[PDB]
Amino acid sequence: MIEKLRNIAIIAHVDHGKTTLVDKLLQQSGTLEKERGITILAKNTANDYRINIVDTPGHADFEVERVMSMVDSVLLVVDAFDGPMPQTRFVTKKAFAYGLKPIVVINKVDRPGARPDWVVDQVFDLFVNLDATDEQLDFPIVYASALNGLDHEDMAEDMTPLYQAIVDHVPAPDVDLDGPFQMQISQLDYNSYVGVIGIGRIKRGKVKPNQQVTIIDSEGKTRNAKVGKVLGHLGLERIETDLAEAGDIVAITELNISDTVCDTQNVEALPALSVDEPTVSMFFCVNTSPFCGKEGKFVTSRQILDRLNKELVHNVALRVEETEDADAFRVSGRGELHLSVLIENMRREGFELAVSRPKVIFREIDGRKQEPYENVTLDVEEQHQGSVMQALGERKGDLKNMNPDGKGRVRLDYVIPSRGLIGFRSEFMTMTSGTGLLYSTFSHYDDVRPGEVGQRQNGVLISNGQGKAVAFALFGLQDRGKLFLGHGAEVYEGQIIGIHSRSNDLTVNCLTGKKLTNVLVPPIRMTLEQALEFIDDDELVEVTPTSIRIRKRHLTENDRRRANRAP
Ligand SMILES: Nc1nc2c(ncn2[C@@H]2O[C@H](COP(=O)(O)OP(=O)(O)CP(=O)(O)O)[C@@H](O)[C@H]2O)c(=O)[nH]1
Repeated sequence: MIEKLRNIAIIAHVDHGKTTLVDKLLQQSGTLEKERGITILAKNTANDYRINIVDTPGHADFEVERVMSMVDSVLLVVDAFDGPMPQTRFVTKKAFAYGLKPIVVINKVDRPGARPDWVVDQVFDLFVNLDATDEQLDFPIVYASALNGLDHEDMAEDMTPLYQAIVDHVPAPDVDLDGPFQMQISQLDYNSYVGVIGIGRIKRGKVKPNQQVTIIDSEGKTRNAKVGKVLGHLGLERIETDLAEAGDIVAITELNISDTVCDTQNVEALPALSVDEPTVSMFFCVNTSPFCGKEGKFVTSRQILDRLNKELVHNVALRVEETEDADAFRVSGRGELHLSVLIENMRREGFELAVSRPKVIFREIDGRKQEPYENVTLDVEEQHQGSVMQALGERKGDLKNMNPDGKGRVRLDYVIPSRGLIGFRSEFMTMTSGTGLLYSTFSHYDDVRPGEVGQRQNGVLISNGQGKAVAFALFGLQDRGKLFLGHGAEVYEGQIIGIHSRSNDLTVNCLTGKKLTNVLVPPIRMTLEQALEFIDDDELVEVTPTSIRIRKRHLTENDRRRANRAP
C-alpha cells in the first residue's frame, strides 16, 4: 500500500484562488468526527492513490516547517491576474529549506485580464531567487479554473489532469513499514475532552488504539486509548494505522512538538529540532499562597493546564510538560520573554499561578553539554561603561564590540550565556537611571561556562504572619534593607517584602510593632518581568490579575530548613 501515498502542502493568500481547489477536487471518494482539517485526503485512481493535501497557514505565527516536515512536495497556487503575493512568499521558503519539489498551479484563468504566461515568468523571478537548486521542474506548472482556452493542455477537464500531475511528480513518503513503530509529532491540536492530540506523519511501523509506546527526550512511558486519522475532509478513527499516513493520536503524556513516539521494544528515536526548540523552562504551579483565588477567577490546576494547551496549539516555541507534583508544570519557551507574555496574558485573562525562576535548558550536544548563549546589544551614556563593564563581566559576558557614537553615548554588543542574562535588565536600569536601552536575542548552544553566574548577591526579607504593614515596623525595617511595600498592605507568612543589604535571609515581623511597653521610602515597583529575574530556586512569583507577589517555596521557616539541610 505504501508506494501510492502522496503528501503535499498548499499555498495561497489574499487571492481567493486557494481552495476552491480543495473543494474543487471533489472527484475523490464518493462511494469520532472532529476535527479536520488538515488535510483533505482525496482518493484518485482513474489505483487508490491516497493524497493528503495538508494545509499550510498563510498566517505567519510564533511554524510552517512543522507542517512540511510531514509532506513530500507542495502545491503553490497562484491567480493568473495578479501574480504571487508577499506571503505566498514567506511560506514557500521553508518549502525549499526541506527537500520539497513544488507543483505550481495557476488558478482563475477564466478571468478576463488573464496573464497566464506573465505570472509564470513572475513566479521564477520571485520564486527562483531562492535556489533549490532543482526545479527548474517545477513542471509541474498546471493550469486551472476552480470554476470547473490556451496554454496547457488543453484541457480535458482541467481537474482530470491535476491528479496525474500530483502522482507523477510528488514522490512516495520515504519511510519503512517493517521494524517496530515510530512517529514524530509534527503538528499539534487540543480539545478539553480528549487532551492534546498528536498529529504527525508515521516514520515506521503500525499502531492500534490500545498498546504501549514511549515519548522522546528523556523517559515518557504513557499509552492512549484512541487514534483519529484523516479521510476525505473528515478526521475519522479506525482499527489501526500503519505506515506513512498523516494520522493523529490522543491522550498521551504533555505530548509536544518535535517530540517523537516509538515502541518500547527495540526503538528510539527520531531527530529534527529543527530550530524552534526552547532554551528556558520555568515551572508553573497553582497559587498555593494564603490569597488563593482571592484576586483572580481561574486558579484550579485543571484550568491552568487547559489554558497551557490552548497555547500549545498555535504557539510553536512553547513546550509544556507535567511533574511529580499535581499542580506544577515545566513550561519551556524560546526566551524568558516568550514565557512572560504567556504569564502577563494569563494574568489579564483572570488567572492565578506561582512561577519558578527561569532555569535554562542545558542540552547534550556531542559529548560536551552545552548551554544557550545570546547576542546582547545595548546603548548607554559614557558614565555607564564603568557600571556595565563589571556586570556583564560578572555574568561571563564575552565582549564583541564598541561603537562610540561621537557624542556621550556608546553601543556595546556582547555574547552572554542565557543563564547569566537572567537578572541583568533591572540593574542596567538601576545603573543608568532608566537611560540605558537594551534588548537581546538567542544565538547558539555552545559549551557551558559552567560555574554559576545567575546568582543574587543579597538575601530577602520575609514576614512571619498575615496582617497589615505597620508603618511603625516598616520605618525601622528599611534601615536593614531595601523595601517592596509601604503604608499598610495585606501580607502573609512566607511572603517576601524586600531585600536585605547582605546575603542572609531575615524572617522579620510586619505585624504589631509594638507599641513600646507597657516618612517611608517609596517602595520598589516590581514588574512581572523583574520579579522573575529577581527570584531564587527557593522562591516563587505568585501572580494575580491585579497584583505581583513574591514568596518562598516553603513558607514556615522550620519547614524550609527541614529541606536544607541538603541530602
Ligand atoms: N473566475 C474565476 N474565479 C474564481 C476561480 N477560483 C476562485 N475564484 C473566485 O475566488 C473566490 C473563491 O472562493 P474561496 O474558496 O473563498 O477562495 P479562497 O482562496 O479559499 C479565500 P481564502 O484565502 O480565505 O482561503 C470566489 O469568489 C470566486 O469568484 C476560477 O477558477 N475562476
